Amino acid sequence: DSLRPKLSEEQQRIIAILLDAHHKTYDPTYSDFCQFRPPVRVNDGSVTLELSQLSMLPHLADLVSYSIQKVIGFAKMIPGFRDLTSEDQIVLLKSSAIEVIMLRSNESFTMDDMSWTCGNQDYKYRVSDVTKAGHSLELIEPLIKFQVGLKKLNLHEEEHVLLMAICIVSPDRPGVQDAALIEAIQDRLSNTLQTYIRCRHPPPGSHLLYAKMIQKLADLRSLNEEHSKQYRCLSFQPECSMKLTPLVLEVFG
Ligand SMILES: C[C@@H]1[C@H](O)C=C(C#CC2=CCC[C@@]3(C)[C@@H]2CC[C@@H]3[C@H](C)CCCC(C)(C)O)C[C@H]1O
Repeated sequence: DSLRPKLSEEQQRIIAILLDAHHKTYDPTYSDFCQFRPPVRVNDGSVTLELSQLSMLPHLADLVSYSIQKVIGFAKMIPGFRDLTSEDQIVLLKSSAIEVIMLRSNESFTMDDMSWTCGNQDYKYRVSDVTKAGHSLELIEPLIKFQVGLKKLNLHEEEHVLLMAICIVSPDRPGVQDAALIEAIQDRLSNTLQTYIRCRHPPPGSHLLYAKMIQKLADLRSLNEEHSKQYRCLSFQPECSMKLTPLVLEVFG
């Protein structure tokens, strides 16, 4: 029964633009990482120790800072986003940043050993690394679950970049002024996504893929609340700010 409308010339364009935006902002070789402050892995096999040292924090904060800059760059090329006021652009970037970083990080995530593999052993990040950056299992374990859940959807790159764009252009972020315009931009991206799935995604029995992706968006909101709680406590550690970057302080402060 269900109709399979073809992608319009405009939806084809939107997909091309977003894939292009991603390829410009996402280096799949991680060749910039040698520019971050080095990773340090003390032995913890302890919350006290990990707060006293924060030995992976300078490195992972440089990584997340770098990632925020790429997301700002990616967001600028989303069809519609530049029609928003600069103020709503900033609201959306700030509230979705850690969610988009979690999403985009799925490209370096691997179920080989459940790590984000960006190298070159030094640039392989495991649960134990995230705890050495002062985060707790209440964030890390659901984060790894989300990464696996996401991997197992086997998204086309078209799906992956549309899902990042939809995450960023969310009319329900606290503090937006033009909700209708944002919802209008998002609706254009969601319709492209829905159409894509039904045309392009084999069998296609899993048009059902759309609801699952939407559910990931909801998972991302809970991860975002938890990160915020833990970043707050991490920020209580004396001289923590030296281990972050101005951009990370602004975005999460
Ligand atoms: C660079 C590419 C992508 O943007 C992200 C990547 C990653 C990763 C990550 C690897 C280890 C866990 C993370 C550091 C990120 C994903 C988000 C994690 C945490 C929750 C952020 C903590 C931030 C703070 C200390 C400030 O609270 C790798 C590449 O896929």
